[PDB]
Amino acid sequence: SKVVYVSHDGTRRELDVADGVSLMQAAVSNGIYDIVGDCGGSASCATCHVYVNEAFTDKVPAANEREIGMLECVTAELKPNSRLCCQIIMTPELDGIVVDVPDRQW
Ligand code: FES
Repeated sequence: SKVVYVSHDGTRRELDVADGVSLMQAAVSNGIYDIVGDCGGSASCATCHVYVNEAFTDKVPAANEREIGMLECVTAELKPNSRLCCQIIMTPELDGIVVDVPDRQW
């Protein structure tokens, strides 16, 4: 799947994430996950605070109730379609997904 990561400084990094892989898995491989995953990707923290283009949020597997509670624990401003990276599974059909990462993810 074509995955685009929009950093805070504006630098964009695009990777290929295979089916069943989490945007978090491909990030650690392209040097993008340097967000110090607290739960280590076990979906138990809010360090993976990112913004998924509202166009893939209602398409990729609806975030689980564990993310909603961790989403209220983020350090930056939440968005109506705000999402995390360790609870989303990429797929070829959803290729073109745009992920927006802020300057405050803690
Ligand atoms: S990396 Fe910990 S909740 Fe996503």
